[PDB]
Amino acid sequence: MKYMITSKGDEKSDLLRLNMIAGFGEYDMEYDDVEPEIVISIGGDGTFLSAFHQYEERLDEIAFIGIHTGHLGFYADWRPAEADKLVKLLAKGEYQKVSYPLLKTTVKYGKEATYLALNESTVKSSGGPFVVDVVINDIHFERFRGDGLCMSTPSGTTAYNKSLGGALMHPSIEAMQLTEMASINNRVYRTIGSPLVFPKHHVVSLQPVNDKDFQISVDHLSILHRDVQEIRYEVSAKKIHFARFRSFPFWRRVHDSFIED
Amino acid sequence: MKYMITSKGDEKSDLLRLNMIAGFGEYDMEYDDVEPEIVISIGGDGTFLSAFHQYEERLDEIAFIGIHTGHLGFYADWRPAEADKLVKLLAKGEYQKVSYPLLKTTVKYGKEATYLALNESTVKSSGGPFVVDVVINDIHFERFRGDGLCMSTPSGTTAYNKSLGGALMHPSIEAMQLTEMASINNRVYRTIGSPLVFPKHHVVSLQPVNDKDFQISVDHLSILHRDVQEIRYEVSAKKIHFARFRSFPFWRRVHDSFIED
Amino acid sequence: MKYMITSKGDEKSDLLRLNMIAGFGEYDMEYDDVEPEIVISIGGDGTFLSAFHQYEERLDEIAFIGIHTGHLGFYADWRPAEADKLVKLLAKGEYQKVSYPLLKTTVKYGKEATYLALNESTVKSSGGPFVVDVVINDIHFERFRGDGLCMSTPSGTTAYNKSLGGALMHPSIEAMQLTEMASINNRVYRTIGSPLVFPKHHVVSLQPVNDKDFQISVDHLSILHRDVQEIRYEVSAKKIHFARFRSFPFWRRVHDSFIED
Amino acid sequence: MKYMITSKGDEKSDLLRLNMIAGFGEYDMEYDDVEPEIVISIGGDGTFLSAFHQYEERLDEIAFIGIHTGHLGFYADWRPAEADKLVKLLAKGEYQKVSYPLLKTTVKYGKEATYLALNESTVKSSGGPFVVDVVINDIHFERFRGDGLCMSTPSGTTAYNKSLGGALMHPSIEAMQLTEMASINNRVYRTIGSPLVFPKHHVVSLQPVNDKDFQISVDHLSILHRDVQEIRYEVSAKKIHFARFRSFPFWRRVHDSFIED
Ligand SMILES: C#CCCCn1c(Br)nc2c(N)ncnc21
Ligand SMILES: C#CCCCn1c(Br)nc2c(N)ncnc21
Ligand SMILES: C#CCCCn1c(Br)nc2c(N)ncnc21
Ligand SMILES: C#CCCCn1c(Br)nc2c(N)ncnc21
Repeated sequence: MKYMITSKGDEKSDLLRLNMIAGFGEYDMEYDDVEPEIVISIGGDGTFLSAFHQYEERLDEIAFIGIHTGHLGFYADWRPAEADKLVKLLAKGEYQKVSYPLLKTTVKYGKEATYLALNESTVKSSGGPFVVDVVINDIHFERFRGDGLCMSTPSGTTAYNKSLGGALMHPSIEAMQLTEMASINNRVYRTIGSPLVFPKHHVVSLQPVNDKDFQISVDHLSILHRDVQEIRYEVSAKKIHFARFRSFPFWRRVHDSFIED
Repeated sequence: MKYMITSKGDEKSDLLRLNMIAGFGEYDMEYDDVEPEIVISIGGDGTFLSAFHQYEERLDEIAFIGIHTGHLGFYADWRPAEADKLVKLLAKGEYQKVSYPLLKTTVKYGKEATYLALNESTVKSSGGPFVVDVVINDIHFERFRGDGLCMSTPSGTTAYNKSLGGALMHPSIEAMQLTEMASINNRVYRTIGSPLVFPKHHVVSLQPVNDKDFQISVDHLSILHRDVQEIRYEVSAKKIHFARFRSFPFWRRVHDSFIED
Repeated sequence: MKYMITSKGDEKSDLLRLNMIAGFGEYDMEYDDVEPEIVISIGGDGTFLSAFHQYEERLDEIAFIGIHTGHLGFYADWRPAEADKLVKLLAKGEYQKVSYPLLKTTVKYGKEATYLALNESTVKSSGGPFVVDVVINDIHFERFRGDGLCMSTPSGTTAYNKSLGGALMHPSIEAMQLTEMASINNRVYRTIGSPLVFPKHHVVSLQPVNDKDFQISVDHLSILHRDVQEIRYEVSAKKIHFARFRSFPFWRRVHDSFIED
Repeated sequence: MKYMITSKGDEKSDLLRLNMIAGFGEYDMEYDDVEPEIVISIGGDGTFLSAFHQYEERLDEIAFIGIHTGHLGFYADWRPAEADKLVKLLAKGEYQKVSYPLLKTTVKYGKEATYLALNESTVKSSGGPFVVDVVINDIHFERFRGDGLCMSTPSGTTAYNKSLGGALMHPSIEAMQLTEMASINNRVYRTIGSPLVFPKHHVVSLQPVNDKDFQISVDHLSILHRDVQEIRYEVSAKKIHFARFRSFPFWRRVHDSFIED
């Protein structure tokens, strides 16, 4: 079928890409980076993230694969020494697919802008103090003062979510997790402190109190949005699909990355 | 139908219990504490927990209700001023039920003992050092040294789980969460640190390294088990069912208990 | 003697300032905001911080006093209802002085810039990743990857230091405390995680690895420094002196602000 | 002078001890374990702790030395390959001494019992709930509910203190640090959460609310004390003295143990 390969652009990744294309030429496989059904990422998790966002249009028509030419990654989880075996079973088709949930971020102005995130989306202030009211399913939950907030996908919990004390979540759980960044807690102000895990269809809304300008990140991308009226988080109806050629459990992936490998 | 009422045993709880029984006498309602289908708890969450464990036999035949005569609780979430309205709609039946997941704990010796937990189950050492190997779905994940571990139900995440830095989890998520107690982390030993959230059918197994005696707690109950070979945690196939007479969202319950009420 | 009064600029603070000046006119007291020996701050801790930095020149010639017209502050710790009693004992002189330590921050380029901080000084990246090597007393201690670092004075430990998990430190301890912001810890990278408390004469040096542009804050002030070669932290030889008219222990001040008042 | 050597009792430690005694026989050195002025510990930090408590009587008459036959320790910080060079410079005398602060723990009943701790002292409940009022310098600071509390010496901050989120403190700072274990924080109850660092002469007193039986630990030793009226912590007037034969900075010791070695 159709396929494309993105590369980190260093020496080993470009050469591994050319070898897989050459190997792909020995099968009923066509290179098309416009409407591929198999996107192969070569490099790191950042290379995978760029591949994911490049094709966020046709998510339900693509199965992704990540190859790590550096250290092990949670998305680029196949060693380069596995490329030739990868080439063959991709071309013979008839492989299993696994799907991970995604996080929808809606930004509303005084207009609307929506975004899809594979790792997480964060909100910080444009320089001054960051104060927002946190509204869960239309109920006002808390007034947050601090550096910012982070809403994470399940598979995103091993990234920035982990650095803020959030929990690690198996990606088969359709959920999103919200964590705090350096929150102020005293006798006047109060935050929950604990990370919060939300199921499907629960809507978390951030609403400004004074400053209406926020630095909003979605995975690697980060833009200052002006005159923001609301930020809305919820588990996405869309999922990312992976090609599954071997058993590599999420908890083993977590172990190899943090305990020992 | 059949029903029973348990009470904390102070003055207000006993008197509120006698008033509800008297109010119940005005309907087609029979007091039976052997095979009730409605268990009403009056007191605190601890009173509710005792009620839950008293009838862990016929869980799929009981709808629980908690009334708090003290501060608000996550299970005893109906004010005493609501007892008379509670009496009427319980007797007229035709109410909605909601179900929360439970945590199964299997203890194996050199024999087997299983337990059901509504909040959490914890493991500590019998005095000396606590060292266990943590095995997730037969894969060895880590060797834990510290004070102990805690596996929490979703609704249990607001209790002991919360005090250890775990995340708060909406009880509609069929999951369990494992947290660490004062873990040793150095150049020799390594723990994940982060709390871990497990879905249904994932089995977490604790296995001793040297000391085979552990203090194991299940909700309020705590017993020293001797010559333990394995502790096994997994989300239970059984659920606890609540009678639902009004909208009281879990996040509002969390807000009222920790932010302000 | 000479004195000046700074005000937050709202209605109550300006009026309380004019009342104290009028009360001061009944004594041997001269208003001079160029070479005062008593600086009175009216407003919040932020008002006090501006007063401190306005006169960082003649620190060993000034005794500061803070009055809070809002909530209680750690520097503005005298209620407005105490202004008239404040006026009298300030003019009669013969009061006790107490001194708190300060933090010296040296910035070196490819030139040198030094700063004094009453609360803390923080370092973040100019947008990209923040990576620095941490050098303690010329010994390379760690390579830090994360959002940033924070070095706090003793009295500064109740501010930003507290929000990052640092310890609260009695201001009679001549020390500085370094805390981490959302550090990445895996199998490749390693940080201490724990906050570190440094005594007098211990020099902590931050050195860039790739990006040489950092956003450096000193109390309220925050500037992007370009082509930074080194950031150097150490306990200052200068101290800030307070006028002491009553017993108000630091731990009571901490209690009133965080537990209950 | 007089000296003694304690050993962990395995094969290498006993043999290294006999070699040092034999090496000591070639100098003006006498083995006396009753009134030694040089106590040499061979094994781990636990071996050192037993040596410290064995001679807590004549602390101001002893210089301690620790040799690690296992991994590096914060007190047993000299490799076994250094024993013969150790023997010579110990016998030639004329070495430098360094001193670390200690923590005094006073227990009062309805009688008095005092203890000296090199690492830390902890308080937990005898089984039921642990509730104590925390009194700082006679001022009531907080009512603590949780698993327990831990007061740590400076050098003790790398042990249990570190596992609870406390800060690492250079041992030249005459201080003590108090940390919380799994504290309950809600709308009814309030703890500071943050670790607290206390200077010399600040007295921290724990006072029971209901249960008057506590499990109190002092370094390795742990005893259930009955009918406790008060627990009192303060920096000790006594210090432990080390023999200093080389530069081994505390921060390098911290680095080697937690970052890499
Ligand atoms: C090291 C480093 C920087 C972050 C790498 N990274 C990315 Br990108 N996505 C990640 C993920 N989902 N889980 C863990 N790590 C991730
Ligand atoms: C205050 C106090 C002691 C714990 C009360 N408690 C119990 Br019992 N179950 C609880 C729960 N599920 N969520 C929150 N709190 C809970
Ligand atoms: C509320 C709020 C914002 C921070 C106020 N604040 C300032 Br400014 N200095 C502070 C200090 N030293 N200790 C505690 N709080 C402080
Ligand atoms: C590994 C392990 C168990 C604790 C060892 N240990 C002891 Br004993 N005292 C210690 C200390 N002061 N700093 C760090 N570690 C210490």
